[PDB]
Order: sequence, then C-alpha cells, then structure tokens
Amino acid sequence: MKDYDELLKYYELHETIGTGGFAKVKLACHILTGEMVAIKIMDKNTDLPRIKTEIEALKNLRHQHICQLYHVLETANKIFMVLEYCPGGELFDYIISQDRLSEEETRVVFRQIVSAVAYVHSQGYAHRDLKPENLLFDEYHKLKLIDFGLCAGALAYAAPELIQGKGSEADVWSMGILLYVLMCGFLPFDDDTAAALVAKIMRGKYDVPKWLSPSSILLLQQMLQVDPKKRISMKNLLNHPWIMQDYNYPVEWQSKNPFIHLDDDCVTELSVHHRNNRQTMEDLISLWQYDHLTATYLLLLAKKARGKPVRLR
Amino acid sequence: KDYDELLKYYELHETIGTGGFAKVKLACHILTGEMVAIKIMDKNTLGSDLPRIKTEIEALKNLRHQHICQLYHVLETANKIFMVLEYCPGGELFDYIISQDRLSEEETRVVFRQIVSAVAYVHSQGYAHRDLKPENLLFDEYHKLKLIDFGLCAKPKGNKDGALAYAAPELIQGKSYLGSEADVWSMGILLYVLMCGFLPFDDDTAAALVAKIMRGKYDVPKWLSPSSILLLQQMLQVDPKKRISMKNLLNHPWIMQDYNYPVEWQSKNPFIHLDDDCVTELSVHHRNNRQTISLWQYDHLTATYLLLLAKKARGKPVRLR
Ligand SMILES: OCC#Cc1ccc2ccncc2c1
Ligand SMILES: OCC#Cc1ccc2ccncc2c1
Repeated sequence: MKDYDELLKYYELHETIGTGGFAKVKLACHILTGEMVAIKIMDKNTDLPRIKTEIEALKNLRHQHICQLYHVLETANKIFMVLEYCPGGELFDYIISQDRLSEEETRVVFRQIVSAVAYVHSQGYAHRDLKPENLLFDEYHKLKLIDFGLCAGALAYAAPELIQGKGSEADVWSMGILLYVLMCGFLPFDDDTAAALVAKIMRGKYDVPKWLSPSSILLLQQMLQVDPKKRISMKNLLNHPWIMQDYNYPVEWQSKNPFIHLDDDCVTELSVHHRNNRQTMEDLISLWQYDHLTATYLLLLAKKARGKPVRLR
Repeated sequence: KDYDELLKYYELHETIGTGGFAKVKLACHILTGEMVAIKIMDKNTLGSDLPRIKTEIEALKNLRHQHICQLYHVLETANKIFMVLEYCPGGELFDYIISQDRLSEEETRVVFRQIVSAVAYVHSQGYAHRDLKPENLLFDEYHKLKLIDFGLCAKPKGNKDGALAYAAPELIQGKSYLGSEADVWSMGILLYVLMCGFLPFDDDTAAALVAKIMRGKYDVPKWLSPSSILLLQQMLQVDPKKRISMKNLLNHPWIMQDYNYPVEWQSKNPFIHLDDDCVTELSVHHRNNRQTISLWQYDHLTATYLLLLAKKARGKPVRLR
C-alpha cells in the first residue's frame, strides 16, 4: 500500500490499541530510537477542521502532562499523527474499575490535571473538552491530556455560560465536574434528555454524598460556581488548601519540556547520525517541522530521560 | 449514568479499538464470565452516521455464522447505543499482511477460504457487504477470521439504502446491479494484496486510482503461480457479468488445491436448533419453564444464551452464577 510507504520507513507498525477522534490508534515502534509510539490514523475521505486545530495546538503545546506530538505525515488518503505512548488507559477506566477514588487518590491525579490546564491557559488556549476519557496514563502512571480538536464538548462537563453562548473559566467548571466524578463515581448533573441536563446545570444544584470531606465540598463549591465571575481562579486553584493538603507546595504547572533549550547529548547523537556539524543540526532541530527529525530528537530526549543510552539505530 | 443498565450485565475493561467511528472496549459478561467486545455509539455526537449503525444492527440480527463476528446484545440509553459483540483478540488481517512480506499461496488459501465462506453466507441471505477490506476481517483467539463492519451492507434485491482501492468498476460509476458481483471483485483485490503485498490498482490521487480500476490492467508479479493468475483474471473482470459467480468460486480449482473439498459456507450457528444444556441452565437460573430464547430480541437473554453456547463450545461448564 502506497498509503503506508513513508510511514513504514520510520515506524514498525503493531496492533490497534484504541481510538482518537474517530481515528484508529495503533501501537508502533520508532525504528531509529527503538521507542514505542501511538499512531493516530485519519482517513481524509471518510471532521477535517478538528484534525487541523488539534495538530496546530499540539505544535505549540509541549508539557509533561500533555500527550506529545512527535510527527505528522500526510499522504493521498491519510493523516498520521505520531504521539506519546500512554499504555495506562483512560482516567475513565480507572474511575469505573474502583467505584470512585479516595480523596488522597484524586489529589494525586487532580494536581496533574491542574498542572496541564494551567499550562494550556498560559499559552492562550482553553481545551474546551475536559473529561476523563481525554486523560490517559503513561508508563509511569502519570496523566497526559489528549483531544485538542476544540481550542482557543460533553454536555455534562460544559459550563453554564458555555451552554448560553456567553473562555478559560469554563475549563475550571469542567475540572470541578471532573473532581466530583473522581470522588463520587457519578456526575453531579445527569439526565436522560439534553434539556433536563441543561436545566440541572443552570440551577447548579448537586448532591453532596456522605463520604465527601468538608475540604472536598468547599473546593467543589468554588469550582462549581454557576457565575464564572464567582468561580475560583487558576491562581487560587494552584495553592488551594485542598490542593496542598498532603504536599505542602503548590502545583508546578510550568513546562519542563522546552522548545528553545536543546539537549547537547541528543544534538551530538543526531550530528553523528546525520554526518554534520552543530548549528546546522541545531538550526535543523529548532525549525520544529514535526517531521522524522523532531520525532527522533524528542524520542532521543525521552530515551535519555528513562536512563537508557542517548543512542540511534 | 448512561452505564447503569450495561453495568448490571457487563464488567467493563479497557479501550481496545475502533468500529466505524466508535470506541470498542473489552468487557466481561457477568453471568457466563465470557469476554466480550463492546462498541459504544454516542447518540447526539455521530448524527449523520446513525443510519449506518441501524443498517449494521439489522444485518447482524439476520446473520449468524462461524466467520461473522457475532452480535450478542443491543442496549440503547439516553445518549448511547451499545453493541455487545464476539471478542476477537487476534487483530486484523491488515496487521498480518503488513507484518511480513506477501503471504505464500498456501497461507493465502487458509485465510481466503474463510473470507469466501463468510461472503457466500452473506450473499445467500440476500445481502452484499460492500466494504470488504483487510481492516474488516479480525482473527478470533483460535486464529479464525470474523467479518466485521456491516454499516455499508445492502440488500441488492431488497429495499434501497467503501475503500476506493477495493471498489468494483460498476460501484464507482453506480450501475443497475444485483450488487453481490461487486463483493467478488473486492475478494479478488484481497486475494492479490495477500499474495503480492501491494494493491493491483494504486495511485497518489483518487482520480488516477479510479481510471486504473476502469481499465482493469494490473501487474502479474513473477512469484504468482499460473493457478493464482487464472483465479485473479476471473475475479478481477471489469464487466460484473463476466466475473466468476459465487457458485464457481466455491469449488474453483485454486480453492480446491490441497483441501480437495469445496468451501463450506453454510452456517454452523443456528436460529432454530437450540442446544438445550443452555436451555436447562437458563431454566434453573432464570426461574421459569422450557417453552423458550426463540424471540431473538438481542437483549440480555440472547447474550447469555449465545455466550453460554460459546462457553460450552470452549469445553468450560454450562453454568450461570
Ligand atoms: O492528542 C491526540 C491523541 C491521542 C491518543 C489517543 C489514544 C492513545 C492510546 C495510547 N497511547 C497514546 C494515545 C494517544
Ligand atoms: O461488525 C461490527 C463489529 C465489530 C468489532 C470491532 C472491533 C473489535 C475489536 C476486538 N474484538 C472484536 C471487535 C468487533
């Protein structure tokens, strides 16, 4: 197949592992690094603006809690997105397998969600589709935010002002719904029709189960404010008393994953693969075209970060 | 929830894949303990693909075959359609093709006789699949093919309603067809990609692919046996009236080679002849009498009966907790 010729120069394709925005996701191996990847396969003959908004957000976003874009390939009838492999499943799966999570367990997970969304917002974006299906665990059981198809969703996770049509404050409401579903195992607003769900969201009344601590209840009232001018700010969420209870330091949201600083060990290994001198290699890396080069650089950087040698072939 | 009625019957596991444009999850059927694939359709998200879901469900209600991935249970809620299906952990025929060089003729025959079986059964039921491709064939846990994705299936003689490389000439132009001849073309495309590792008609644009399909001219690689070449010419006839019939495909010499018996296409999976170890265990658990199951509503009863029948076929006890 001519649709897979350029792909298979770079990647050893494995089995179907899932789904991403109606696109199939397959396991693969990046050949040069030996590193495992997720490949999202789009058919461009069978939601094209959604694909392009995602790609363009993922080109500008780079963070420890955002599932990394490595490589975009485009053929006759296909778009391939080479992404960070998350074998740990969805946060959805995790919620439904236990009944809910304990307060201590959802702090661990929720501090990662806060980190990622605080970073998204600092870049001038709102994700506009925060939900547990859209968070995946990596090999180290750390959350990675996916689905950037809406940018700057599920009705149950949508803010009041969003349903009215009257942008980053709506994400805080969506993290509130998330906080609740984690500790409860059910949504705070749920109905059999869309109009009854909408009316529930507009009222802002929800059950407070017995097992919820007063600290949990306070944070939920601050995030699940129907008035977005009354909603908790990102600033005050970061060092909220609930957020800092077992970790007496605020959420570190700032990216540890740069666009500007280049790892010298990776540049010298890329130079020996390419047969060239630095500054030709750095200038090439710094272009960030989301081609085989950025894939290999970022996966060499991920190889180095797991302790394994910063080596190619 | 959206998941309240589902979770009475199934223990949900992880996301394993995609069916059409919908999530597939691993699950366990609580009563029988048997593993299951659950296709999840969001009702107010997919919209324009709702008639595709209903065409699949209605075909899968009327098709029951050893080489068709089995429908157990349809659940419909507020914002969801669940299809509970036969678990196929062996991956796609696509994966098998892309993992190695071309298959040997003998490897192809093994696999291709199963494709013929399934499609001859589909056609005997008055259907045409219309989307035959190696992504729509899955291996079960004993490495046997199961036909999937009936969203574009049609009754060619009934009431009215794929991949371009697999599409028949008359299908790209839209002719007055008995519709099942287009599936024979697609199996010929399949036969070629299996023995060659590449498609007989392939281009960088859709218009150049279409024109190649209309001409009907393709390379015959050196490694292809004369037997293979003959069968390919019979199936890859551009005139659907000149294409090999299902009848002559079933006992074709290439097909018969090494096996020396024709493809057995008729279903070993009945709607009528109930194996009553299942009926008697369905009578003890569900406290009522043996005057049936035969309604086949694709509810929890259909699922449990068919999975009990599967659990018996595995050797495991005919038991309902
Ligand atoms: O941000 C777009 C994406 C994605 C995505 C979807 C499913 C995956 C499964 C496993 N590993 C990574 C994945 C990434
Ligand atoms: O014909 C409808 C169907 C289906 C389907 C799709 C994906 C699967 C993955 C694993 N096991 C069974 C599956 C069935």
